[PDB]
Amino acid sequence: DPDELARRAAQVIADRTGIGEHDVAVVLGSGWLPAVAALGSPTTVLPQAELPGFVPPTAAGHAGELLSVPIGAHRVLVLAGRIHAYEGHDLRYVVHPVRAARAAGAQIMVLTNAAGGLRADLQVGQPVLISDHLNLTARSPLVGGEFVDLTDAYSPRLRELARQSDPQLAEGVYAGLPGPHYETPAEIRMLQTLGADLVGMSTVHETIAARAAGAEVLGVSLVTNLAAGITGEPLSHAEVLAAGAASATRMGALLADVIARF
Amino acid sequence: DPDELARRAAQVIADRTGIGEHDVAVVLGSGWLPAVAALGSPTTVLPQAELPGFVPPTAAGHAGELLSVPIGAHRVLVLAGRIHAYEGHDLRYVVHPVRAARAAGAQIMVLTNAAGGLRADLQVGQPVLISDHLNLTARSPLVGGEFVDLTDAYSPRLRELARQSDPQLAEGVYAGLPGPHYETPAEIRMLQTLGADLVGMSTVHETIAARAAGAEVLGVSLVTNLAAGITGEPLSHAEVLAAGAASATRMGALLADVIARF
Amino acid sequence: DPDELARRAAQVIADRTGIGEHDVAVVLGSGWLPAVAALGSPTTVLPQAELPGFVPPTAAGHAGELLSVPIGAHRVLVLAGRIHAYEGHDLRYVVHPVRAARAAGAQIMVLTNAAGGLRADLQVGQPVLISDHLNLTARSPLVGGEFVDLTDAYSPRLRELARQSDPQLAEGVYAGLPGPHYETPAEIRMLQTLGADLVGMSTVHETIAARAAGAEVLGVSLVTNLAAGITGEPLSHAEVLAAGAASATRMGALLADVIARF
Ligand SMILES: COc1ccc(/C=C/P(=O)(O)O)c(Sc2c[nH]c3c(=O)[nH]cnc23)c1
Ligand SMILES: COc1ccc(/C=C/P(=O)(O)O)c(Sc2c[nH]c3c(=O)[nH]cnc23)c1
Ligand SMILES: COc1ccc(/C=C/P(=O)(O)O)c(Sc2c[nH]c3c(=O)[nH]cnc23)c1
Ligand SMILES: [Cl-]
Ligand SMILES: [Cl-]
Ligand SMILES: [Cl-]
Ligand SMILES: [Cl-]
Ligand SMILES: [Cl-]
Ligand SMILES: [Cl-]
Ligand SMILES: [Cl-]
Ligand SMILES: [Cl-]
Ligand SMILES: [Cl-]
Ligand code: NA
Ligand code: NA
Ligand code: NA
Repeated sequence: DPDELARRAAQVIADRTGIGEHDVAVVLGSGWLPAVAALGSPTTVLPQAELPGFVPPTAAGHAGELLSVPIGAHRVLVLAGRIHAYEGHDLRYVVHPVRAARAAGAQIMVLTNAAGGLRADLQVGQPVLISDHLNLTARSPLVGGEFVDLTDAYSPRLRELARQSDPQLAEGVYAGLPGPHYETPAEIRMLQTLGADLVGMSTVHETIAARAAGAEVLGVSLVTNLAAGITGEPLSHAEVLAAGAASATRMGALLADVIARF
Repeated sequence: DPDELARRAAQVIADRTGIGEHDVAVVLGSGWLPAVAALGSPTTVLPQAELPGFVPPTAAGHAGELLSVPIGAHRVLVLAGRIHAYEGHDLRYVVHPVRAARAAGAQIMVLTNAAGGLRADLQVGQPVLISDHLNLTARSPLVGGEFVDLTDAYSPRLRELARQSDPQLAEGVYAGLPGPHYETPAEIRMLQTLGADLVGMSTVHETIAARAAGAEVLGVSLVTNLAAGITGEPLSHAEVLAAGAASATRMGALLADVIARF
Repeated sequence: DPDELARRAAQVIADRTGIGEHDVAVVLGSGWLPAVAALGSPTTVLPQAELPGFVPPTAAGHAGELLSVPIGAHRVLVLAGRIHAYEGHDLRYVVHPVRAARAAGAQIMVLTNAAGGLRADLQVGQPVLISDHLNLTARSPLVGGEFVDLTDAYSPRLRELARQSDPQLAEGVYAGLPGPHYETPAEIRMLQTLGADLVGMSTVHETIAARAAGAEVLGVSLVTNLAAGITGEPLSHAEVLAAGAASATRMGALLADVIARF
């Protein structure tokens, strides 16, 4: 049962961190892992593979960490690494971290991602708040009769707090695709038609599960490249990592500054 | 084999109803179940869970009924409850009722659904004939080399009969999504671009399977809400049920009136 | 492991053909199988079902052949028949032939398909070069962290060579859908919005796997019908086969002429 696995994981988290409730959770994936060093100093570091329900039996050798980090007056669970849908496992693994974090007390989920920029104004290394999303995966993490409204899924209140940290922050619509291939130029022209400003390979199911669980969500993209066809140059995964490493200090300091306002 | 399970189910239906052929079938899901009481008086009521192939081993406790109802001069199989794709089981469960109904003699399938209204003209409680659909599930119920043309999938002849019952009936294009989450406002703007007038979580596979089996299809949506982003208010599943209960008499009397014209 | 199965298949191919490296591969599916007789004279003909990894245990009775054909100065592996995604098996079966062909030495993949024409200029029996694609399947054949850029997926260099064979060849964007049902007219209007010129049921995963493996790709569609809603007439699978048989000589001679330029 997903709820039961989430409660079991939250109990292990409380026991191993010695902290009974974490009120905020942050998910870092590719593009954002370097930012951990500027975000804060963990008081507990746990391998995801040691926690119930996090890592598929299939491969345990590539999973990241769960961190307990004090940020302002909060106790923050930081997921340092995602198991992406493109690994080919059930979505329960994608959204179990959100569900476990909620069961541990998290009222707010900060979901970070890397993205390709579709919109005219965007630059490599630019953070962009997610105002809404397009789920283009043809999937949902909700199974059976679990209904959730996604109006204001990306909390307006939390985007306002982020704009206090940086009043020039852009905001835009994120298209979540399966991956792991990059899009063709024709696909990017299609996404422009569909109203996407950003394109990536994560996040949409985490947002849905978070809202279904009653948590508020803040989404932040790092633009790692302009999308296929815009510059004419080929894309490469090296760009994602390079942008993450280059932006690390700024991005960690931004997240810490915003979370302290919660 | 799906054909074999459909023939076995049709034989149980004939045996238990005492009726050798049902010439019409109706599928009622959320939004439409209250209409049964105005549609007619069943002569046989069977739990779906007692019929071969209807209900996944996984959960038998939420499935509805199969009714045998005389409507005009017809003998009508009424599926009172669907197993939706969002329950997470193979599509064979979604379309097995259509295939079983065909094997029982059904020449016409009336597929009802609840929908969110995308178009400017629509109101809560309004019935809308389905003129065409957009299958946005990335799935098909047809497996292997079973080809079907979907031109005039929603029989023009049957829509004309429905307009005899009510000459002011609107018609529009239904977008079938996986569900079970509601759409974001950005998703609804996308669906408007794609040409959808109605959005829901059923029907498209039933229509495909019906056409592949050689049955004519009439589709009828009940608008239960305007789609996300139109009013600015959040959506809720309570709206679907409330609209169904409020419209019950009108909707049952409409279906009976149209089916009598077949 | 897909790589291991591809290497095992390539070793069987080398052993049974007596040819240590095939430098070009061609995939023929519905619409194109008749063209084999004009393409060349195979030196070895193997059932796909005898080769590691080609055919699912589920059904071995419908799979085609693998041919070794000398075309110009090349040694060409010709896949005479595809196992389509709509058969319902893992994508590894879809893309295993490309991966096996690469492991056998193939530097260039020629991927043929049948398609419905969405664009104003197109005629039944017309070959059209694929300039780009839209993958509308919500799937990828790449599993885990295998990243590939799809800029110039359909090699500009190879399309130029094809235009030497026939300077009037049209080019357009191919939309790959799951199938096996045809599209509704509303779906076709949607695909026009999304920028598709051609619509079919194959190819996109083969292209992705080919690019990930480091092969160049040439894509060629045969227009077998105008898409749903354009003429108003219903579509039928008979049209695909009839167009394939009628175009056989021209299409085989075209492929041979282009491959000799590689
Ligand atoms: C190319 O390989 C990857 C692998 C993983 C991710 C997401 C990781 P996350 O931080 O969400 O956990 C991305 S995201 C990404 C940046 N630019 C593009 C692009 O142009 N198209 C589509 N997607 C992306 C790209
Ligand atoms: C919100 O929960 C549900 C659950 C089930 C159904 C379908 C049942 P059926 O009668 O087809 O068997 C719907 S349908 C529906 C009404 N308004 C919307 C909307 O705005 N978006 C998308 N879909 C719907 C909604
Ligand atoms: C109708 O049945 C089939 C079965 C198989 C294929 C593809 C075989 P391939 O050569 O790629 O291996 C097609 S392709 C096709 C032609 N016209 C249409 C159309 O109008 N819509 C969508 N698709 C097609 C159609
Ligand atoms: Cl990650
Ligand atoms: Cl990273
Ligand atoms: Cl760039
Ligand atoms: Cl129902
Ligand atoms: Cl109801
Ligand atoms: Cl409303
Ligand atoms: Cl084939
Ligand atoms: Cl053929
Ligand atoms: Cl035609
Ligand atoms: Na995740
Ligand atoms: Na059903
Ligand atoms: Na294939």
